[PDB]
Amino acid sequence: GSAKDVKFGADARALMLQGVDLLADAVAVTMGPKGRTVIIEQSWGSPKVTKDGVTVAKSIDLKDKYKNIGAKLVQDVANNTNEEAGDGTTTATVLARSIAKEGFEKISKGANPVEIRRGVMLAVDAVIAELKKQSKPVTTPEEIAQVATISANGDKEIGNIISDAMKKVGRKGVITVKDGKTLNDELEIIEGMKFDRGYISPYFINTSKGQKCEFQDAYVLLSEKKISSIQSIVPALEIANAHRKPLVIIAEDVDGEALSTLVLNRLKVGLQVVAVKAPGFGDNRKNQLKDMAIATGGAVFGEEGLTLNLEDVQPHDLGKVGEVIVTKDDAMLLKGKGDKAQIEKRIQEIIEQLDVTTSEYEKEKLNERLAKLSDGVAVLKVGGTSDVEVNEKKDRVTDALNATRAAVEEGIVLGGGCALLRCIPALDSLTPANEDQKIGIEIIKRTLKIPAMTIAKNAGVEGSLIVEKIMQSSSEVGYDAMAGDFVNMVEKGIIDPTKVVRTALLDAAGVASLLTTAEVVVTEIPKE
Amino acid sequence: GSAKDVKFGADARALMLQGVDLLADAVAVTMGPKGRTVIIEQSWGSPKVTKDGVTVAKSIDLKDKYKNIGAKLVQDVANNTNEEAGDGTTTATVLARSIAKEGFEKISKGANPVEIRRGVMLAVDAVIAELKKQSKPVTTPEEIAQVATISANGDKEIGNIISDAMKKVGRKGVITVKDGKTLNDELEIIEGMKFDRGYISPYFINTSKGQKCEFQDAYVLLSEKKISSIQSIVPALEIANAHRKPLVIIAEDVDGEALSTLVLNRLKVGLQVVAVKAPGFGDNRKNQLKDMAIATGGAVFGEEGLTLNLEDVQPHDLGKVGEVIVTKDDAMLLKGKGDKAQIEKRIQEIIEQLDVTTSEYEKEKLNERLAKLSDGVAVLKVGGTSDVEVNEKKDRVTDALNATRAAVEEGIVLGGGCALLRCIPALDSLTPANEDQKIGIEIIKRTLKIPAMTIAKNAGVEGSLIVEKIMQSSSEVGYDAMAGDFVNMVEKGIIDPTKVVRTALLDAAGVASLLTTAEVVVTEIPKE
Amino acid sequence: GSAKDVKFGADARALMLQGVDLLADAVAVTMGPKGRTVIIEQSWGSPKVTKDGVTVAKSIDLKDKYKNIGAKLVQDVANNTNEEAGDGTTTATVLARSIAKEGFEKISKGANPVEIRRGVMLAVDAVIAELKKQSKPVTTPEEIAQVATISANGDKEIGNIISDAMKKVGRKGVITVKDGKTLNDELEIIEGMKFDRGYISPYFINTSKGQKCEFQDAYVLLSEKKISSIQSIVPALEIANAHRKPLVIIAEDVDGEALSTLVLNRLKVGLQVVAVKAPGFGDNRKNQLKDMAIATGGAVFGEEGLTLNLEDVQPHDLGKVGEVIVTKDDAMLLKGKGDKAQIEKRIQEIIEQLDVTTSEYEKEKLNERLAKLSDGVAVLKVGGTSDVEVNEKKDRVTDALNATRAAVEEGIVLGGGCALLRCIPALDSLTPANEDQKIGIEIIKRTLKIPAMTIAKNAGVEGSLIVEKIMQSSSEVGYDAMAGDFVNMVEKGIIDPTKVVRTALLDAAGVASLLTTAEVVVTEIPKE
Ligand SMILES: Nc1ncnc2c1ncn2[C@@H]1O[C@H](COP(=O)(O)OP(=O)(O)O)[C@@H](O)[C@H]1O
Ligand SMILES: Nc1ncnc2c1ncn2[C@@H]1O[C@H](COP(=O)(O)OP(=O)(O)O)[C@@H](O)[C@H]1O
Ligand SMILES: Nc1ncnc2c1ncn2[C@@H]1O[C@H](COP(=O)(O)OP(=O)(O)O)[C@@H](O)[C@H]1O
Ligand code: BEF
Ligand code: BEF
Ligand code: BEF
Ligand SMILES: [K+]
Ligand SMILES: [K+]
Ligand SMILES: [K+]
Ligand SMILES: [Mg+2]
Ligand SMILES: [Mg+2]
Ligand SMILES: [Mg+2]
Repeated sequence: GSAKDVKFGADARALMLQGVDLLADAVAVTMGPKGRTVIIEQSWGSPKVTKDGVTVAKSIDLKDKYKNIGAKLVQDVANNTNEEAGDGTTTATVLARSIAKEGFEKISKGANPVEIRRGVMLAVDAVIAELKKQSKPVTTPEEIAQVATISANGDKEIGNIISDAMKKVGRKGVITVKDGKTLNDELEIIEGMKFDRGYISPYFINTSKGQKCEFQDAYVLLSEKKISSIQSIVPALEIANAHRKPLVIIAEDVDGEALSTLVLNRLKVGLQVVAVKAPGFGDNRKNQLKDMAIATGGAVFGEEGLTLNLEDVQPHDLGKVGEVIVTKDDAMLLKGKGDKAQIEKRIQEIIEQLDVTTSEYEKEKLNERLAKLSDGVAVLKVGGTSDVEVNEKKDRVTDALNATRAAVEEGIVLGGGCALLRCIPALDSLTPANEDQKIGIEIIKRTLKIPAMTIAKNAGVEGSLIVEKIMQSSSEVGYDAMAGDFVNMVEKGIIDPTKVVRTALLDAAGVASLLTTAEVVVTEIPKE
Repeated sequence: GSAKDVKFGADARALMLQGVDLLADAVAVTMGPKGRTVIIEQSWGSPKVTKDGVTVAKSIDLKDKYKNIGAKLVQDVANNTNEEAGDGTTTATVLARSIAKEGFEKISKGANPVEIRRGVMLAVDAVIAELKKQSKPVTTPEEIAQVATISANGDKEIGNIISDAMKKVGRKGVITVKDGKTLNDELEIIEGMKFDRGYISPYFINTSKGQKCEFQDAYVLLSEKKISSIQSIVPALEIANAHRKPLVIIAEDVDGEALSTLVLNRLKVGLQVVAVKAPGFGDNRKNQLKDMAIATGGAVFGEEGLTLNLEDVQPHDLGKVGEVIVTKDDAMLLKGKGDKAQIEKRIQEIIEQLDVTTSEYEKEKLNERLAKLSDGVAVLKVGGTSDVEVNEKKDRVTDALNATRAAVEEGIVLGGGCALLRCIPALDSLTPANEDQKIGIEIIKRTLKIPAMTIAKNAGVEGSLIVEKIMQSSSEVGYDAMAGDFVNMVEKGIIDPTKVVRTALLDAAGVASLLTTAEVVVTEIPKE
Repeated sequence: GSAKDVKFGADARALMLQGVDLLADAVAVTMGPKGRTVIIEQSWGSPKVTKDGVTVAKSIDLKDKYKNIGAKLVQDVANNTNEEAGDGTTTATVLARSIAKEGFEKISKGANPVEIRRGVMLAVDAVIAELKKQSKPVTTPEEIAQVATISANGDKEIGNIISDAMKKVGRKGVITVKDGKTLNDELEIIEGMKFDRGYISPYFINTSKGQKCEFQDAYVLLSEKKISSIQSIVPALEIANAHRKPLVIIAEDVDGEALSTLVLNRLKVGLQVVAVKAPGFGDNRKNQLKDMAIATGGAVFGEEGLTLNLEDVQPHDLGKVGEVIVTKDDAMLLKGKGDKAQIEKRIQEIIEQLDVTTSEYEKEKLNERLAKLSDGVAVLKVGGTSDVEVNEKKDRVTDALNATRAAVEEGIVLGGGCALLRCIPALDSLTPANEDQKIGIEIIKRTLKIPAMTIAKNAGVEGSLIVEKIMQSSSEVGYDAMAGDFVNMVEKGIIDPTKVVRTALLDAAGVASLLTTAEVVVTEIPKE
């Protein structure tokens, strides 16, 4: 339907190389402890000052169609590396550019690009095997702090904050990051169960400070359906008054009749009672209701399974909470007097439901519920002066969290790009099946030095000399670019998650090797 | 999706410097007592003649994308300074331009911009600590008048007006500014409770002048619900007639039946009675109703809590007001015979609700209600001939109010920019961790002289010589630019709110240091 | 969002001065008795030939943004002068141009424009005080005729017409101006009460000429509600027939049943009765109904206050009118037999409601009702041949009316611009606080000669020489430009309202002084 432009041979390869080098030159200035930032113009408001590889990559589009194709492929590399590992986007970008450039000149009339790509994949598999062999697990929280600091552009405070959060909530807890209105970063831990549903009427407040409702050793009644009937809520009030204990009513909604009854009773006779809307809007609402039922110890009234009617409420059907506070925006429950066996079984059920399928939203909810049941969640308020600074620090903190999670899951290797450098001798033991596989192995061997050279170059020193000295040094000595000297990497804490390195290398090679097999390019003619 | 233009290194930095210099040159002519005004064309009507830094900054947009980026960053600086402190926008703008300019040449191949930024923040923290140490609190109203006069471009009348308003309403009262139709500024004080709800029917007027309804020692009946039934209003009239006292009915609305009853009775038997709509349209209506119930002393009929029906009204359920007037637009209640303990408890509840959360609208309503309860509010009618003069004087008056509030909250320091100048020796005691931190400290030290130099330059004298003489002077002697001589600031009343200075410096540094770390710029190609 | 063009220093000032000079040169040719007219093209129909300063000013817009800014400021001057005083728009325009031009060259590197503006305002205040001191009140109608003649471009007929109208309706009566279909101006006076509501059915006509309904000593029944029921109108007819007197039914509408009854009775038995719709469409309808009830003497049936039902009508509930005529378009009531005390009290109430607030419409209605009650209303039919001539004469007549009202309210001073000239010695007694205030005082002193110079220049003589001779003349001798010779102003009747002069000077100085403080001008780039 649309007329096309077709380009053959070396011209199209040169145009793709131009586009790829432009994108990777823009990205590569954000690599290493001495890397600089990139300012991307935002059409609506203030420009974004960022040091993230994938953010810079995704914001670059070129007018020329062939350079646009190269840019799109590099963007695919960066996006895959970001979505799989969460870090090492610039490393993947520079590796992709290096592989593409090295493979482009190796293409000749007699060369076989497909076999070159096969050899490249074979060499990458060997390098990944060596990386897995030479990695070591993470044991002490000091290594966690070191990994977080390295991934956060050498910020000690962020590393300490993340290490403290992981110590307090567990190495596989739920940690979230959001902007803070203050100057310095803050960490808060939410324990027990707390949901963003406040009290309905401003008449249950019985506190001097905070204008909240605080109860200790309180009854809890959970209703899956709404509360409107007089006889649907009176017997619970009778039980609470007879036992002389405060009562909480958590439901979808308390209707006007029951609201009037509760408010009138609390104002006249001083009956300690409060009402809270049920968190969640779908099946998650029912799951959370069952979760607080198990945690406090009781039953859900109005469930489709048993249909426990509210009229036949019993004193043993009400949960016991050690301390509950509810304010205008959210309510929390602490010290639920529930049996530990049922809580453990519910936790096992949640972890089992975490391992049946994925929907990009159900895993998050399951993790949230599990954290609320076991150890609570952690929230990081990222401080700053203006919006751009806060956004940049937030991106750095998210990168640090992703890298720390990867290091926990898989382990650590030498930082600074030396982990790939130590894998070069592993490539000397490979036997290519033919000349093209030899070419691919040589391409990967040459590419393995790219991250260290780029890191050294951003520091202002000659990358090749630093790489050569690293190779001629011991099996552990590496180069500290921030200090600018040859030091002990593991002692100085310059370490990287092995998952990030292997993922970046794998994705970059997988895309670049396929890219280097092109001979003919068809593009849409730029009519507009 | 949109093709981009990518610029590397010094060219993009030069373009940002051009944009920042243009915006800050436009803004900086509005600095000091001898600064001049800027005319901004308005698309709809008359142009705006303004001397406000943020107003000039936000109205400047540039065609070139990189100059636009620099302008947007400086606009962010000015906007943050305006929203946080309310004054010192031009100071923040000139500081931001100076920091960006000084940091741009310091960027080199071997320089580390991130460490330079870290050193800049360290130096700014030290300067802020010194500023906090050397500030002093505000004690006498004379200092309030001096601060208001300085912030209002040396206008004695505005300073005296603001000082009188704060004396008669309290240093933390509710003072608002609105345009006046006369030539000179006026100050009006509203005491007691007064809301913009006039009488419904023009038949309760019983005054010779003003065509209002005037009562003394009057009963007050407050109904949250509408008044329509005959039986819902008759017993209150019976109580009023038996006690032979005037009666006010404040409610959402008095319906036609009850209006007919009240009006016809008042016309026939001369029953002193008036009807007023309840102020507020949401929960604020209920809060205000409860507030006047506590102030006058009584109860709200029809509340959802107790549901005090109007049929069972008692003589002790009606509030007593010493003197109440109501006219076509608003009604005023004075001398409510309410118990002081309940009023104090309500005030405590208001101030507690002021300190739970923020919504940018609830704080204003809470402050309004608290002022109506305790001391009333003040309104400043800014006079003038045309609209442009009134707008300019209104901007100056708002700046004076913001500066006076900041001075009350935090304290005062030497004016004329010497407060930052005296902090230069504090920077000599800082030890940089490396060379880049030393560069950042030097940048901040050089930037600290910018406000005084700009103020002197706008006066027509050489800024550098004046700054040098100030540094070589005593620890207190400063330069009066309006008089143009070296004098005593604290004696002459040239003082500045320390909050304004510290906020402007902090925001300007925080944005400019981040800006000076750019190496690559991606902008949208100007297709249209 | 929109790219801006920013101009600094002398260039922007020069462009704004160019725009101001263009607009004021266009306006200033319409000044003095020998001034000429300006033709403004109307997009829809015939062009407007006008001699009004504000009409010429408001119709001028310039393509260049800076010249447009200057034109907008001069338009603000002219509009404020027109809306406040009603005359002296050209004087204000020329004063504004002179002040802006004089202040623009006084701006230098060392000058302080704000202090110059302060000195200008001080000098203007002194001049206004002198003008108020030297003015004299208006006592005789001859001065009224002189003022109207001077303000109407020296037209004796218009002055005599306005003087006669003010003699016959009072110096503060209601006089309106509307176009006439004849050649010469006419003055019509409406006495008593007359409203534009004619008889409904063409069956009550009982006159030989005019096809109206003429009655003497007639009963009047006023109903706020509609008349539809048979029993709602029969008893009034019984009373009228028993007393054998004509009857008028003034109501919102006489519906089909009652209208048919009235028509049938009047046609068969010759019952003298007529029906008229109530004037007004809102609360004004009720106010007018009450006013006719008070003037005639009676009550309004169906009012929401007392609800006087029409069934219980009494002979003392019907007003008595000496003569009532009603035609196809309007009805007139004369010689209402109402008690003078109630009429006086209603008049006092109307003047009191005139002094509570303003809504730009309610004052007009109150004045109309007061005039209808007390003395009547005057209407001026402005005659002419074509539409343009009628519009020009209408503009001149409105200017004369505004000037005469101002002279009545405040007083008169010497005309021809000598009133400002005599105020120059008052400026010699002012002591400036500094050099800039001295410059402002000199600017005002130089500007004070502009109106007389412009008036002389339009006459074809040298303005400077005429002004100089005026200054060296006596304290009363002035220059008649129309006669072109030096005479006695008060004897020759060349006088001006002091309010017009002071308002024009104040507004022009206030806007121009603010304009002369600009250093930077920011405009929107002309994209389209
Ligand atoms: N002080 C240091 N000395 C040497 N290498 C470092 C130092 N700090 C960080 N690095 C290395 O630099 C890399 C950080 O690059 P980064 O900007 O995170 O790019 P990416 O996000 O693509 O990993 C890490 O792989 C780390 O090994
Ligand atoms: N008479 C004076 N002599 C010396 N300095 C002054 C004088 N009046 C004001 N200043 C200084 O000038 C500054 C006023 O600048 P301003 O136009 O308010 O800019 P901003 O609104 O950004 O503070 C204040 O910081 C004050 O210290
Ligand atoms: N015969 C005359 N001799 C001298 N001055 C006159 C004469 N007639 C009018 N003037 C002066 O000319 C002015 C009239 O100008 P006009 O066209 O009304 O401009 P504006 O509408 O701005 O007042 C008046 O101020 C009056 O004093
Ligand atoms: F470039 Be990654 F996001 F650290
Ligand atoms: F520049 Be600020 F608003 F005084
Ligand atoms: F110019 Be004015 F309307 F006489
Ligand atoms: K990066
Ligand atoms: K300013
Ligand atoms: K004119
Ligand atoms: Mg990283
Ligand atoms: Mg200020
Ligand atoms: Mg005139």
